[PDB]
Amino acid sequence: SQGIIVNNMFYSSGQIPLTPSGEMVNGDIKEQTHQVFSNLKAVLEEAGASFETVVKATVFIADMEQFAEVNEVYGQYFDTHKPARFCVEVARLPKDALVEIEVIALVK
Amino acid sequence: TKAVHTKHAPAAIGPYSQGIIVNNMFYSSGQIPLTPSGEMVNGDIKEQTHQVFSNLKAVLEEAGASFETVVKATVFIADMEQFAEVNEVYGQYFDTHKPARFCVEVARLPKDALVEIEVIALVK
Amino acid sequence: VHTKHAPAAIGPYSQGIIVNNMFYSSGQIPLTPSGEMVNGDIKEQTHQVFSNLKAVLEEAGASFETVVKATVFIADMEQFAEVNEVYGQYFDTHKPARFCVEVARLPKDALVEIEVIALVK
Amino acid sequence: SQGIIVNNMFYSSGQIPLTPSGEMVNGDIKEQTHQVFSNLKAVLEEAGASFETVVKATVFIADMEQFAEVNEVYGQYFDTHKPARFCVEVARLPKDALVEIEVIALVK
Ligand SMILES: [Cl-]
Ligand SMILES: [Cl-]
Ligand SMILES: [Cl-]
Ligand SMILES: [Cl-]
Ligand SMILES: [Cl-]
Ligand SMILES: [Cl-]
Ligand SMILES: [Cl-]
Ligand SMILES: [Cl-]
Ligand SMILES: [Cl-]
Ligand SMILES: [Cl-]
Ligand SMILES: [Mg+2]
Ligand SMILES: [Mg+2]
Ligand SMILES: [Mg+2]
Ligand SMILES: [Zn+2]
Ligand SMILES: [Zn+2]
Ligand SMILES: [Zn+2]
Repeated sequence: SQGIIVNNMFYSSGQIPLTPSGEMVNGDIKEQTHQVFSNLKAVLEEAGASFETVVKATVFIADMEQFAEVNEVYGQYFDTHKPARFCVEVARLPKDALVEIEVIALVK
Repeated sequence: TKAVHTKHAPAAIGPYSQGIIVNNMFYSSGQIPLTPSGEMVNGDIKEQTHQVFSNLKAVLEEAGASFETVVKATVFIADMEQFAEVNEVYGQYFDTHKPARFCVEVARLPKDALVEIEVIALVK
Repeated sequence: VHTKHAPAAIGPYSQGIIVNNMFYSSGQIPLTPSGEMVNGDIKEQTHQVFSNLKAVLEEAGASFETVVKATVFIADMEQFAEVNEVYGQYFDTHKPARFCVEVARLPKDALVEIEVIALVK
Repeated sequence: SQGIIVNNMFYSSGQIPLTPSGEMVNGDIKEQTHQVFSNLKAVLEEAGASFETVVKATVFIADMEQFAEVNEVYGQYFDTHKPARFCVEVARLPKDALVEIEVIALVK
């Protein structure tokens, strides 16, 4: 699975910049972040949630200096409701991933 | 053009408003935009953020830490749309060093306060 | 069953915030109705904290059963076990999905402080 | 490979109940938890840290009812030293994994 639902709340696993072919997406951190968001969109919908019901997002990043660029993409998908809480953490990510995002969302 | 913000003098450090040191790590209390005379600093969210950073610097130094040793910052904010402005000030104190973790939360803050920040830092 | 404590009268700035469907409490401390800190061991303080939590949850249209996260602040991590004995009396059949404990500088005479996140029904 | 070191802090990846041969340990959540701690010990050691310099632990489990049993074991390795921050949270773990722990420790 791609997460767990407990007590009306979906706790996703981390979504990475993976395309449906199994390759890491081509391009810069923005391109990767867009793919992370396509992957989140699908797991959120599957769970009965959406970008508008995310209460917390956690951004795992290879380099904290790249956060401004991730955040530009983040704001396009969370353009109706910015999550009330977010965290950003430097982490060791899978090979060629520059960004990974997990979310906590209310299930309607 | 080079841009500087004039550094604010810090609030007086109270005995329960500083923080605690455990196992070489300093865990600050949340610092709010109070000036040396105990009132909220004048001005917008950026001015309030500058005051918070001044107050942080004071408590970090008292604890034997500094901005360079901050490994986590949590920003408590009245309104998430004001994050961009807070982060503009954040980047002036955490310029050459960015803490490895940071979090932002919408929160209920004391009257007139638009921002509060707490830090975790390594005691050298 | 422990004697219920009388909740403090909590001011507008100490009763937290609702953002969309979620209530985010401020940290509740062992304050009594008379404005003084509980005089008693950490378990009595924790019971006080829980009655203050009960009051702020109910005013927000939430309850202990809708708490999805709790964070306990304590001066000494050695005291966690006793706080947790009390925690389990209020969070008995329902256990919040996330739970943290942190060492912190607390207000004068407070041995424990608790914040919660809860769904507004 | 596993985790990362930033500014004197080691941030481990989540350690699961796998033996050195890659097999999921036999037995209850307590036995699994002991294996997670052997695994944690190895990665802390590699990073130049120890249980004594762990400043935060996060425990992942499938159901929060499992916590008291995990914590009995946690208290054996974190006895005279108790990490200053401790979180527990529900998550989707790997097939057959009942428990997963990640730590943050000071690198002396
Ligand atoms: Cl873009
Ligand atoms: Cl400065
Ligand atoms: Cl850092
Ligand atoms: Cl400025
Ligand atoms: Cl953290
Ligand atoms: Cl829950
Ligand atoms: Cl009791
Ligand atoms: Cl060890
Ligand atoms: Cl510690
Ligand atoms: Cl055992
Ligand atoms: Mg939209
Ligand atoms: Mg908090
Ligand atoms: Mg984590
Ligand atoms: Zn694209
Ligand atoms: Zn100023
Ligand atoms: Zn009592």
